[PDB]
Amino acid sequence: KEIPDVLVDPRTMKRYMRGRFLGKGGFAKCYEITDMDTKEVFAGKVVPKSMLLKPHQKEKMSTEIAIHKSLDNPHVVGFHGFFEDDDFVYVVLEICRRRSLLELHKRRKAVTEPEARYFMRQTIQGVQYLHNNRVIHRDLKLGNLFLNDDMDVKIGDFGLATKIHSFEVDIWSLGCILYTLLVGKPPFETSCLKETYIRIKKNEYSVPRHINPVASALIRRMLHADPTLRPSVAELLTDEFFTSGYAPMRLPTSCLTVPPR
Ligand SMILES: Cc1nn(-c2cc(Cl)cc(-c3ccccc3C(N)=O)c2)c2cc(N[C@@H](C)c3ccccc3)ncc12
Repeated sequence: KEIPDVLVDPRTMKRYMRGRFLGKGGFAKCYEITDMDTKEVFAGKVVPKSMLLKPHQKEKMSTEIAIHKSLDNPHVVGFHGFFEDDDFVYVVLEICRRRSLLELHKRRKAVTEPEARYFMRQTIQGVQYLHNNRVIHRDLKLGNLFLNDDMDVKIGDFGLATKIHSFEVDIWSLGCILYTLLVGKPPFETSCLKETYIRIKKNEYSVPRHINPVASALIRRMLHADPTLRPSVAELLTDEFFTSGYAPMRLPTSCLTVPPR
């Protein structure tokens, strides 16, 4: 079943030209779509109705949309309206051309300390907006932290997001991200999936002695066994880690392959 070259919706009555392929997410396929009247570029999520044959699966997508649609923040991926034809459900989203923070990680390994400050700050500022509007992401990872042409972090993928465990699970996820950025490897990384959960439950990680004592102190608190003893989003911004060392306000595109100079 072919995805149409031109994507039109009954509501806005706008035409979207399906351009270059971008990737796939389980059952969804992403394409770079262009508004045929305004020439504005968007990331279009295309999901076939055969993937949502069961009404239960149709719930999770409508819940994700309801949460994402209400969101408006310079650090959250912009929602720009969803629609459907009989074959596919289309979600028009903000385009992030420099991929996610995952592709940067795999290419870079351990990033420099000032970079981590920039990336965490912008991510945490986005997480703050979510938590203020009573939204828990619940699945924060490097792949969800998208990057545009200005290297700005934009949080996306709200497939497990909820609106009101609570807020402190997002703090935990951010602790893993800060670890991975600074160390170069995930804190609970193992080839076996079953092992990873035992690693998480027993809280089995060890920050290598090479990491900044101030940075390791923040990571430990973010990954603390007691969820109530984890720092709040507001407390994260003001931590020594951000205030002590150099923190750039802009990063070059070179950071995708090489350390800044
Ligand atoms: C919003 C939104 N969602 N996606 C999106 C949508 C689906 Cl269905 C799949 C994937 C995806 C494909 C392969 C690996 C990983 C992923 C993933 N991050 O889940 C990504 C976007 C993609 C882009 N830019 C392109 C250049 C890009 C391609 C690959 C990775 C990152 C960015 N910009 C905004 C969005």
